[PDB]
Amino acid sequence: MKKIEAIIKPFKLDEVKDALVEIGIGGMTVTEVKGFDFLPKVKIEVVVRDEDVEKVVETIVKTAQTGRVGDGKIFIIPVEDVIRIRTGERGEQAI
Amino acid sequence: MKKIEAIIKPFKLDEVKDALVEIGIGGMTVTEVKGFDFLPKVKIEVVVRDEDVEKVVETIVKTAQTGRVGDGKIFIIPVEDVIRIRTGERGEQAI
Amino acid sequence: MKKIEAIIKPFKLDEVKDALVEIGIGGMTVTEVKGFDFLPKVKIEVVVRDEDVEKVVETIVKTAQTGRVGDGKIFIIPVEDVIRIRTGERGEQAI
Ligand SMILES: [Cl-]
Repeated sequence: MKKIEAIIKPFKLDEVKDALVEIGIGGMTVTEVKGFDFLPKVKIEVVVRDEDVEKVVETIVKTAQTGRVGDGKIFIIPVEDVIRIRTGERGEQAI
Repeated sequence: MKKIEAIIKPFKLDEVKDALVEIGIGGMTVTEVKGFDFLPKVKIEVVVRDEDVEKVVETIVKTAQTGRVGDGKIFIIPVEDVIRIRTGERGEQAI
Repeated sequence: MKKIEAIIKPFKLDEVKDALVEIGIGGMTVTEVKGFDFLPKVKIEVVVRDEDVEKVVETIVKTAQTGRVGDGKIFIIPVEDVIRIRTGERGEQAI
């Protein structure tokens, strides 16, 4: 599994959220952040199976891109395990 | 060492914070976030020794669980090093 | 590449931001957080080449330190890839 941390322009949040739901993303965590003068940005985090990382990255790039400076970045970070708090399920069962 | 990133329901913050302090957690970073309509959630991050990860995960699951949808998730992420800003101590000495 | 996550005292943000720009950091993501009673802190995230991690860590420690309790911590987390949303560039080209 991998954590995908994407920092995007605020006005792109609805579009990116909808696109991710479209490709099957079950849950996401969003945080208001600032970056670059510090400009407001939005962080989106999802944790997905290894085989689904590329489709997610492609979807975010295509939906969040404007071609202008400050579009943001995406980091792929390893995750050794995920646990669903409601049930105690782990791994594939927790995503 | 491992980073433990837990996303929980807001009203569970005091209970989870107290439980973690109870099991010996020395420090934690909390962020107001949103997730799933975006509902308010709270992110808690702690970095602990490998041998202490399971006890922390169990404590968070037991204290943050309600059995209802949206209880959240916990991600275990590898950390290659930790540095204490005040002293420059690293590793076990920085936790 | 590595993600560097630093949690510092709020009043140190301008100084740390300037120092990082001074040593060549191209972009950073800042989040208002709380930690330890929860006191306000600021999280700074940068992703850099492996050979630049130590210089960044040293710069943050030197600029953010006060010698007093609560100065914060720095976590070094592996990053398997970085993607620049504007162009689709990855790796060294995306930093
Ligand atoms: Cl992370």
